[PDB]
Amino acid sequence: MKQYLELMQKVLDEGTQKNDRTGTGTLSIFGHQMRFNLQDGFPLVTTKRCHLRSIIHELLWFLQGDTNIAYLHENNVTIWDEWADENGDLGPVYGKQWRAWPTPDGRHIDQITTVLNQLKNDPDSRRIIVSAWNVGELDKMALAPCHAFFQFYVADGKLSCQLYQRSCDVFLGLPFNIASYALLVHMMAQQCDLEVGDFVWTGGDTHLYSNHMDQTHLQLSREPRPLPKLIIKRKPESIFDYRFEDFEIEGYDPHPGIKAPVAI
Amino acid sequence: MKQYLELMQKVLDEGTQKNDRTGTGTLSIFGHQMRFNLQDGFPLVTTKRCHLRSIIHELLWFLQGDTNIAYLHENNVTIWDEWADENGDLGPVYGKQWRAWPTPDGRHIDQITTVLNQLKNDPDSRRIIVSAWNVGELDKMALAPCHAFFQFYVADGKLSCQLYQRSCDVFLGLPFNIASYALLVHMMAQQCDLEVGDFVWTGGDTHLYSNHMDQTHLQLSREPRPLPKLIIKRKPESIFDYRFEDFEIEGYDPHPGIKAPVAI
Ligand SMILES: CC(C)[C@H](NC(=O)c1ccc(CCc2c[nH]c3nc(N)[nH]c(=O)c23)cc1)C(=O)O
Ligand SMILES: CC(C)[C@H](NC(=O)c1ccc(CCc2c[nH]c3nc(N)[nH]c(=O)c23)cc1)C(=O)O
Ligand SMILES: *c1cc(=O)[nH]c(=O)n1[C@H]1C[C@H](O)[C@@H](COP(=O)(O)O)O1
Ligand SMILES: O=c1ccn([C@H]2C[C@H](O)[C@@H](COP(=O)(O)O)O2)c(=O)[nH]1
Repeated sequence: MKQYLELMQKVLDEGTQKNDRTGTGTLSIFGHQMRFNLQDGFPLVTTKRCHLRSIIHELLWFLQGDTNIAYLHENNVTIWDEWADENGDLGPVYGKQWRAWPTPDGRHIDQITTVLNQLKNDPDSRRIIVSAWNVGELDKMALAPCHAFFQFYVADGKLSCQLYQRSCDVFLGLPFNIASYALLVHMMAQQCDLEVGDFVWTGGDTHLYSNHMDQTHLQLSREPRPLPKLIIKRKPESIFDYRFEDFEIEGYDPHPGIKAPVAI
Repeated sequence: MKQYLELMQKVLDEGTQKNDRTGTGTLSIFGHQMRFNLQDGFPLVTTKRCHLRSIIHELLWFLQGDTNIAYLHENNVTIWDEWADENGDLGPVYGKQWRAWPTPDGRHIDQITTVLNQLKNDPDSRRIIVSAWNVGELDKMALAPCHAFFQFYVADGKLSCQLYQRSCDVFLGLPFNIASYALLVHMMAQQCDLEVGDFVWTGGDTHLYSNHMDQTHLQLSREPRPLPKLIIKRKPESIFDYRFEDFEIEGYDPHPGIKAPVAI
């Protein structure tokens, strides 16, 4: 997409070299904002075929409050394998914090239920937020949340959402993360009878790994194509009732996919 | 300052009338980002006179982990009077979360020292984060955190910081908020023998209250002046050791102040 490629180039022109926790190395910039009007189309990268089946199951996995890759495997999604333990657990990551944030006194907060109820009863609220950054449980996570904090907003009947991503692998993770939240917004909007607004992406340490330069240059040579459109074929009775079969992407004509090693 | 004024005119150019919690009504935009190169000078608003004294005391107060206004009163700062209960308490707000975020297994995390140790021992970490958004204690707070989440970043010997402010009163709070974090960045940098980099402000619900319109355009008709300089006269043994007197702002020649009612 225009802004994606735009950021991709910015990291190359401006990035500083950094030794990261993975002894790989990166080119990064700190602080960046991107804006996607969902009305213009679903923001699934077209300059490289992205596979939505993985994106959808992960999100659904999040919403169920699941942190074990078992489910992902049942649907043959392999993206979190390199992080799970011998039992397939990742710890209290995303899912756990979204659906059952543990209070100091032993009980749990269902942030999603809270958000749905806010959008329906108090959309003008400026506190419609979900946070995966649970300071007291970080040490228990296999990896600290990257898309860590997000807020919803309603205006003129449209639902917008801004995500704060503290760490971003521009080549591998970003195309994935963007489509994920765009999807969620579409689901929230349907469940709250609202139109989709903007998806604002804000990043902290935004980087490009050294061993991704070739595929990054290859990707920068391609012309972005018109964005697909998302169709939700069934309207579930709750935001926790969606299933893979309910989503159809239309008009998605991407450039060939690009293979690249992940930093572990 | 240029960035600040440009933000104001932006809310005015594309803000949407919104009703709000206080019943005052706002002109609101969602999603924004601006940068301040601290080396250019201290980002204290010059188009109106600001109370440096109050800003400093509030920050010192936060760093002490305090949440009762008595301290602010000892030093003639009344900016938190409206939300304090009969005993002067605001609940586990900013200070308490910064210095003692309670975990579900009985521990407390001092996020400030944590961050200090990270900048000294692992500055290239992408997890140097302080969060005030403790979803489990939100309901015990007088007011939910506005400047809710911030990240630090080190590049080429310079310390930068990005703040995510989920709700922003552009006329009244923003000037204070920007100066307050730029101050924090200087302190941290002094304690880590680093140079100051950029302060990146990112906003969620960024608004102008309906009853701030006149004063807003009045300010908008003024020319920014040169930015003041921040001078720290002492390097305390710890970041929790600073005193009001250690700070001296030089060259601050602002326009006349402008009074405006705070929505409670
Ligand atoms: C062929 C595909 C499997 C391949 N995609 C990926 O490798 C991948 C892996 C994990 C994630 C989830 C987010 C994530 C978790 N941990 C991570 N670690 C890194 N370095 N980057 C990430 O994005 C993530 C998204 C994408 C592709 O070619 O598109
Ligand atoms: C002369 C000054 C006293 C005046 N400033 C303020 O009144 C003010 C009050 C509280 C805060 C802290 C954040 C805050 C707490 N509660 C809030 N409530 C609202 N509506 N907005 C805010 O910014 C805050 C910052 C600024 C000025 O002219 O600058
Ligand atoms: C909160 C505190 C601060 O440091 N700066 C501010 O700008 N804000 C403002 C935002 C909003 O106008 C009010 C908080 O109310 P709400 O929780 O957003 O309903 O204080
Ligand atoms: O869904 C994800 C998960 C991780 N990251 C990337 C950010 C970093 O490249 C790496 C995480 O490493 P740390 O930031 O924790 O060091 O994974 C993403 O962009 N998206």
